[PDB]
Amino acid sequence: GSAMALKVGVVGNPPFVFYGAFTGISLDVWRAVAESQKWNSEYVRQNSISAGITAVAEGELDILIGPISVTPERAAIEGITFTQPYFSSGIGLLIPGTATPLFRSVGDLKNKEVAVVRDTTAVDWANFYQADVRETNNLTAAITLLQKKQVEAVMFDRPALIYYTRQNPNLNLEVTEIRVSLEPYGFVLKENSPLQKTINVEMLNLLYSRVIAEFTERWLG
Amino acid sequence: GSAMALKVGVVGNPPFVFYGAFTGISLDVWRAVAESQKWNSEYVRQNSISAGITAVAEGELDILIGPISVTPERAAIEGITFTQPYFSSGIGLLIPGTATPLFRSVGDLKNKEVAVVRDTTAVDWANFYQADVRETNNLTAAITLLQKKQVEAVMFDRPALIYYTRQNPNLNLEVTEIRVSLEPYGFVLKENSPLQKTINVEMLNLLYSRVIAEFTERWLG
Repeated sequence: GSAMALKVGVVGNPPFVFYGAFTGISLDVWRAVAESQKWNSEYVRQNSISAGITAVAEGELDILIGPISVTPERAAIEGITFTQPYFSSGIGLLIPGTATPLFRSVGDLKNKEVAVVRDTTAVDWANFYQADVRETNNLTAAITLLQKKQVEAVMFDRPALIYYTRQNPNLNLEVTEIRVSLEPYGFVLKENSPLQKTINVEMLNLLYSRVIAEFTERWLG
Repeated sequence: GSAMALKVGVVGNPPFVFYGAFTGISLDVWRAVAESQKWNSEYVRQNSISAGITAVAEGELDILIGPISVTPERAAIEGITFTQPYFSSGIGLLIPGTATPLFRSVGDLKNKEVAVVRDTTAVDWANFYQADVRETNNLTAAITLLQKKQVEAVMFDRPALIYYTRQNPNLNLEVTEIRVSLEPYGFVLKENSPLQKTINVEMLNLLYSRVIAEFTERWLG
């Protein structure tokens, strides 16, 4: 098909997004959607979720894909609209195997030196839980602070932290059972986009057909 | 406030919707949304979910509230758009306390005389699971078939079935651990509605603030 390609912004971390060129759960979902409609895509990596959302609002992008949590603040941004969510996630905590007795409740976060990545929901949750927030540029930098000793824990999306531990069992780090919060992931479109209904219906088909569960099982099961 | 009232269609069963005049979890969510914006509401009971959705599409209603599952088929209807979901539900099974060993998997549904309510997702799921589908007009009629002996089980939204058993412990009926499916509930607006962003942001605020969990605890906790 010679039809104009949709400008697809991409942001996120494994197992939802990997950079080579672009793979992961989020990419498998989007591609399934694109293929069902015989759409062409032009992928553009985004610096951050906010940068990507602004790009959709300013018409620079047609859609922003990735593990983008649907929050009140993000949904309030002018010019955009979230698709129906396709994954139920949760914010978790990565700690040294010895810190386990210390992290058993969100109440325990108060006063703890917790590392967070800038422009993620964890910043707000960590601040809200009165932790000693240490803002970093990326997940790797946040974990490098833990690997060192500057922080007692890293707050970030739970699936991403679990994936990381599974690539580094040598570290003996642990993702607590603590769920700081539950957040659904969705994609972002321009408000009143003529693609919205088509995208929603397709994502819902993949959701109900267990296709998305299969994608998740590939990188997490 | 003297502002024109929004036409709010209402459909659903307890504990999400009760008819006096209109109460339940869905009503507590909508009212919280309306109050935060100082909106006036005119409630209109709808015959069925489909009838209500068509009414929103035809501009007869501004919004359809209730335990409305976001499905591919419903999202595909022209002229409407679902809000972000506010509750994660699941389709369940109500059976006689003795039928328990018989209903332990969706595979067991095949060939079983299962009662379903017309215009509910259970019809499709029951058909899909190759059950002996017995279509009824309402949940009460479906349960009256079970109470009798014409059916071996009733397939319907799990929270509603649990609520029913809790009002009738004398019956000794049981809601199996079987989850036929998982379905999110949302409200329905006219596509490209100027109220969409405001409603989404508010519903998300109530969701993240645990306010909706509190409403649910009132009628289920």
